[PDB]
Amino acid sequence: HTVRAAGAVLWRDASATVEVAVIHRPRYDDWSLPKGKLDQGETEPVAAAREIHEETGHTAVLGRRLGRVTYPIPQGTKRVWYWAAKSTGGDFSPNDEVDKLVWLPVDAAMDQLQYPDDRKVLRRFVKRPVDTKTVLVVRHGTAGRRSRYKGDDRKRPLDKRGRAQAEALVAQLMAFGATTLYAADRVRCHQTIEPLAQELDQLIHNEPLLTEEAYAADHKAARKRLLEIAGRPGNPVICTQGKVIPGLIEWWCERAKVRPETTGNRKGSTWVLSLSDGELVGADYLSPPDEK
Ligand SMILES: Nc1nc2c([nH]c(=O)n2[C@H]2C[C@H](O)[C@@H](COP(=O)(O)OP(=O)(O)OP(=O)(O)O)O2)c(=O)[nH]1
Ligand SMILES: [Mg+2]
Repeated sequence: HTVRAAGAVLWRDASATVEVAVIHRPRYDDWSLPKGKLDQGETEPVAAAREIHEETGHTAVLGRRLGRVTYPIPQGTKRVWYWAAKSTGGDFSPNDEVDKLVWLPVDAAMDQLQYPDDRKVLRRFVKRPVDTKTVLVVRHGTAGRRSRYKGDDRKRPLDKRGRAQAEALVAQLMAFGATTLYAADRVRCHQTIEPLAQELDQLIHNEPLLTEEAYAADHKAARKRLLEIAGRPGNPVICTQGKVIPGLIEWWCERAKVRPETTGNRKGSTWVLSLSDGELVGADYLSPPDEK
């Protein structure tokens, strides 16, 4: 009864001079935003990136989440999550669903879009900056129980499910154009982004200030380190622990007056922090890749 989809406001810098992509589908003779249904096991961001490529022929990097829409379809209810997405390459070619694509300034695109829920999404897009950089704060994957581990608990490794979460995070974090890697000084934090390190061929920088013990004793040192990592070129992944993340996220959202639409703290979850000129403009919580 409820069909789950994901899509994007794909934009390009025409010089940044923002134009957004609007696609035409012969089946309905309509103009809309690229989007499609989630495949089995696929997360919303991974589906959004795939649909951009399938419907527009562009590669893109997702940025800020633009909320969700719900509308009735003959089958019941369509529910779609949307992202801002910056084109990074490729080109349009016609496909089974799409015969035309136009690139328009936002005011012209608003007039071209015929569905109310697409115009609501485009309004969300123009409300805040879209040429953003992204900090990806990841809680390490499942690693069994402290109680049932003999050895230094710092060496406690991911369990099978956690190793699978770590593999599933590669497509999720590459959808946001991850480029640099940071982990708290715990094996289970490093192992979570080990698969991404191999995909990027990139080293993980160890972070002694971002462990639970270090955070609990010196919040301020951890906040300063987060802002320093965030200031460096690239889109950093920071993998840390359950008693660290809520504190850091809540502190930054209060300071920037940013209200997260979703929240949680599960093992394997990701916070997508969107920055524009050093200011937080979005804080998007993504469930673990193996959970709804
Ligand atoms: N794309 C889109 N279609 C909408 C919106 N509002 C609305 O009533 N519709 C209509 C168009 C169709 O009559 C119907 C189903 O269209 P759809 O695009 O959601 O579904 P679909 O299965 O054809 O396509 P897709 O999810 O595979 O991309 O819903 C909207 O905001 N966007
Ligand atoms: Mg589609």
